[PDB]
Amino acid sequence: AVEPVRINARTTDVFDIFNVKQYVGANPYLNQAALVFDFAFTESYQPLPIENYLAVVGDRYPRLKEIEYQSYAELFASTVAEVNKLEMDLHLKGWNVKPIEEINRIAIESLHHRTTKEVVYCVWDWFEFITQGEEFDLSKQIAILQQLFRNSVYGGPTVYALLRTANEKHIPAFYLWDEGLMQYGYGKQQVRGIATTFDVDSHIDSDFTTQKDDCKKFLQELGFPVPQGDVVFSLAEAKEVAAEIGYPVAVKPVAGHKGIGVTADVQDEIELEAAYDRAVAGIPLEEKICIIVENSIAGHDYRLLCVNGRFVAATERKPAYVVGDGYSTIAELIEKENFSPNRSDTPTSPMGKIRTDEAMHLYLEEQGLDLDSVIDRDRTIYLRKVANLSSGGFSIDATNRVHPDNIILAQDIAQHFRLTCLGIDIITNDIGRSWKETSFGIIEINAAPGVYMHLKPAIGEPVDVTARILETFFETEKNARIPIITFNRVSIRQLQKLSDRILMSHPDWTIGAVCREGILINRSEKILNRHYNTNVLNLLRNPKLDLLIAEYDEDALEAEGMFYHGSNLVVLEDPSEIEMILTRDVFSDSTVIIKQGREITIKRKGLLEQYELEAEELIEQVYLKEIGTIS
Amino acid sequence: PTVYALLRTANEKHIPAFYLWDEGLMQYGYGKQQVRGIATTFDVDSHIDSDFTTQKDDCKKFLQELGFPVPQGDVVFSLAEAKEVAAEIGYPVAVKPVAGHKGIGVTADVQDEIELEAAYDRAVAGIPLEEKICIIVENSIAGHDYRLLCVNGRFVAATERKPAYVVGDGYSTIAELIEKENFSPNRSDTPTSPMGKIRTDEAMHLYLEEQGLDLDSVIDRDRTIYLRKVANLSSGGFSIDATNRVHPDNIILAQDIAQHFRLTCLGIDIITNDIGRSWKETSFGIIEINAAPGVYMHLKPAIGEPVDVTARILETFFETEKNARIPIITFNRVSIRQLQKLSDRILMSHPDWTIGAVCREGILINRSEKILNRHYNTNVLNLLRNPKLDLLIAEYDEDALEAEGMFYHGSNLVVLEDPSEIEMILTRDVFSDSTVIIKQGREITIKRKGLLEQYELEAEELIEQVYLKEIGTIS
Amino acid sequence: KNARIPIITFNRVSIRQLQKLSDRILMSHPDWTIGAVCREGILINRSEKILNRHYNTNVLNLLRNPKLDLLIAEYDEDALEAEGMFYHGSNLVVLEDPSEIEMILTRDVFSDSTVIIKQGREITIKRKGLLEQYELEAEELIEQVYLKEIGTIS
Repeated sequence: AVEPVRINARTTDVFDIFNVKQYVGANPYLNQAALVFDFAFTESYQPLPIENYLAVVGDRYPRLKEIEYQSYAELFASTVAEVNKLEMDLHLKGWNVKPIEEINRIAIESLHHRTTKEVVYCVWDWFEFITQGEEFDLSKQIAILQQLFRNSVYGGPTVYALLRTANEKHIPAFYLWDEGLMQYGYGKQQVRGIATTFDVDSHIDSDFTTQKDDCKKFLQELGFPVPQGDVVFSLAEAKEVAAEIGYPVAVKPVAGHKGIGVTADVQDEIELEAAYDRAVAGIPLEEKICIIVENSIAGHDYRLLCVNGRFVAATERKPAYVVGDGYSTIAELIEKENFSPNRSDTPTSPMGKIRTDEAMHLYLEEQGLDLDSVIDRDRTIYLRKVANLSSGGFSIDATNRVHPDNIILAQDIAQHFRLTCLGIDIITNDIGRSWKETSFGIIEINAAPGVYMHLKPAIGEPVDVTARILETFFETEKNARIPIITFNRVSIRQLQKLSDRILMSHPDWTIGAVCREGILINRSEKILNRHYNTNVLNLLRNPKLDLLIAEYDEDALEAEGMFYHGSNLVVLEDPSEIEMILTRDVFSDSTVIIKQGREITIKRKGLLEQYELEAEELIEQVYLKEIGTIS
Repeated sequence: PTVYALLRTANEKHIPAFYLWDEGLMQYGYGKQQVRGIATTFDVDSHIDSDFTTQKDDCKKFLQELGFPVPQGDVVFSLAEAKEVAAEIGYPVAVKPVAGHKGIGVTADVQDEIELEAAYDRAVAGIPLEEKICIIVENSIAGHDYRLLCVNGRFVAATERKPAYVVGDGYSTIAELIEKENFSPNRSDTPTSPMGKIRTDEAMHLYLEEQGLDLDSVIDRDRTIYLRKVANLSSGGFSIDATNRVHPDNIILAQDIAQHFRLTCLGIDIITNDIGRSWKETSFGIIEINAAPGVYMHLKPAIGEPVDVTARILETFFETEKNARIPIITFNRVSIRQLQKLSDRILMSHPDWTIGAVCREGILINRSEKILNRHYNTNVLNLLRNPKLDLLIAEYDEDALEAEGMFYHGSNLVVLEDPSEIEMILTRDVFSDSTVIIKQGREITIKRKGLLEQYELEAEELIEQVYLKEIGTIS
Repeated sequence: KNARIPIITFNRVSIRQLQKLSDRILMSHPDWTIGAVCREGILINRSEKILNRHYNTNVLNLLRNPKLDLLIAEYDEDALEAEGMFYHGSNLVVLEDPSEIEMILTRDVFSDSTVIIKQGREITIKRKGLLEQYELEAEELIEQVYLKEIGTIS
């Protein structure tokens, strides 16, 4: 209950709206899901003319055919349609106005209904504030609306990217509650999943991926370059096989604290003895030479993505750094660099703020970089080791500079699990050289990788990964849908005879039929639900359906609208003005049959035919012959 | 209990099977025909479906949307509103009392609102009203717990669960009756015994508290005494075969339920009074669904006939023995260059194949070189784990044979060059359509399809000219 | 499978329906030879032959023919109780209003056989281990139920 409505409850309000309703799927007014409401002309405070309303357009540019404005309804619909983009370049376009009796009905396309209703309310308020007060602030409300969409089930980077790609490829998708997933198809050609996880991913491989230790051992037993470690344990001159772990063994010397070594790249055993004897002075015998072995310390961290066994996209992660003279280090420099044109909170911004925390300070005190230091030079300082993308760490594209050997290694690693998307992190000195002659390491592999960083990198060019993911399952338009038949009025017996006639040709198909008094699978009877659209949803969820037959009358059409979109074959007898709306949602190779009294009209894609019906003849005989060409 | 049954079935059907360390799994098959698993879980099962199966109170809504009999109820504090809701909750309901209970009326009520009037009148009157007025109009649930198993979407086997029971004589307490029952030969502890022992815990303490004398007095052979509300097959309870007494309607219902998930085996728990009647005319209810059920109770029932479910599980994947093998070639002394030449020669007819070759000098996977492990007989495992292999080429000399032995079983083409006494054993394990080539000095002996041939090579010739014409058989 | 031919089993059938079934089958395999036997006569393709007095001898005579491609036979209660069946296994079983004795015809089947049972106006079909049940309407004969099921034979 919105008691504020016009929050400043100024009595001179000149416009009124009411009767808001949500229409999923197709509807009598539009061709997609929408929100519908009614205009009005509240009296005694006559609205100033259109000219000044159109004049204040400094924010957005609705233009070009803007001369077509005939009343306030078209203006209002256009401005709500423009604000519906939410300053995000959404694929939501569409609007309709219908003047009936003395009122105009407005239909606005929507994806999340709550945000569209909020948009309508806000734009109505802005419109009201145009005549009397002459000022209104809308950026704050726009930001709140953007956050509202962000916190929705349809809101999300990967989710919305996949939805946009599916819309661009004209692939059905819809949300399934109870389960809580998204479904990309109809009948047997269906795919379900959440984010980057899908239903074709094994339960065993995903569990194994998180084992870490056993995964490392399994990877090392196949000869892959992994951080081997072999503990820290020393046996005086152990060396030999213990040192003969790999090429450029390069035992790195940590022990107690900081140092040296990293020069056993020369495999000379005498060099190893010299480093063991001369440099064991650095850390005294207080530590039993707890010395780590290769450590593959290259200081450059990369992430690689594999889809369907192939390698796509690569990215290098860099933490935040600072530059400048010795003013002080904490606060002043980060604060002024926070005030940067590129470091905004808008989703169009490449990256967020520095957002210092306590683990950052722990790293600072670990090295002793101080808090308010004096670094008066152009000396750059890195404030964090692990590049956290949510705390100022950024990413750079590295896709076009990878040596083929690393690609081969990544593909070989990928082709060992039954997952669809795999993400491998590596540490390398130069990605342009082979891993055989360069220090290399493999730290982690992940089964649920976030592909956001590959879509809009801070520096570089975008790459389309979502296209590859959808190509993995579907390859064209035809491998997403199933034959659908639409009726206006039908009974159970006619449905049974039609199903039998269809089954006479293909005897192994599964056919679903839905009408007003029963639901049929092949020839058996099931239970019907009170909500009419849930039956269609359940029939479309079936993983074995081959053909759908649906009866849609005027009541259901006006109440909530259709659920599907195609209607390959349409049969109509005695249609109302609303019931004709089924004739516009057809494909090129469709077939529409119309009966009007004693007149029969065939609207086959080839030619238009008309004929005069006989006595005691039935439309059964009319379609029972055209059913011969469905697939 | 299940792993060994699967192993025995695989041995019966001549299917290779071996254990994978570093992974904790068992693998059946060799190349692209492999299947990995543990107990009744396999690599083709889905992740989100298996996670959804364990989220209770959400599967109930999913199974209630599509019209299925599930237990649901309501809470009321008034009179007419209850009667209203009960109609939409389904009419064959039971009213029951809140906490007063008295001896619970339950008030089975069949088809009438007037029966509802009488039922709630007795409920509010007889049961004390001091407690809350939460008159919970619920469904009617019977006893006789059953468990159904579905494999590949088809109904296979069913089993009734029955808890342990005791009877009285006239001069003995319950404990001595328990001891007498335990003395019975049937309830022994051999691994191979139908029924187990009877134990003690708090559960039967609460059960005795509900009704009955608590470890005192005598029953006097009037009736039997139960110990638990749940069978608990690990101790006391047992199972009865009920596969042949199931109505077709329940079978169709089970198939409809099972067709919606991407799992190989599914288990359904059901409560009903009669399993031989349709669920549309009795008290039926679905309780739980399990994704990784145990199938031992269907193989060794207490009384009844066994059902072979492991045969169905295995036949789901492999139709016959040849559907789980790949071509294998065995040498006893070879070099890398010859392996490369053989691979390139083979690749001309099948350009989209993947071939794996291993010897004492290095590994080769389709014109490439990889790292050779130090432990022989491990590279063979790594090559047989690859899910894309189409052909294997391996070498086994005398040292390898005397160290651990061969890893696979059977060969399609055997090539020997000046063999010793030990290496000749490589000719023992062959099929009936295999080809064998032996060279000694300049003498060549060939066995092909059971037919023998012998001739003599002259100088300046190599064995590579002999087996390059026999490569067309494995194609 | 290299030593067997397809077999179809009825429990009650007339000589007019066998000709229609053979005609329908021969449309897809014009060069086949089909042998059918019942209590009224014996047919090879569409021609009539002589019937023996001992019923089980006709099946032996048909299985001895070195050109047969498919067999159709019926076994009622008296035949089953007299001497029993002659072959082992079936690929398609049709039962119309069966009795207690005749139900044993469903015991000897393979893993991909088809079973059809009609009782009153109720039809039960088992196909590849999957069950299905529905109801016929008024003027209807079983001939239109099993005439769509002959695709597994091929």
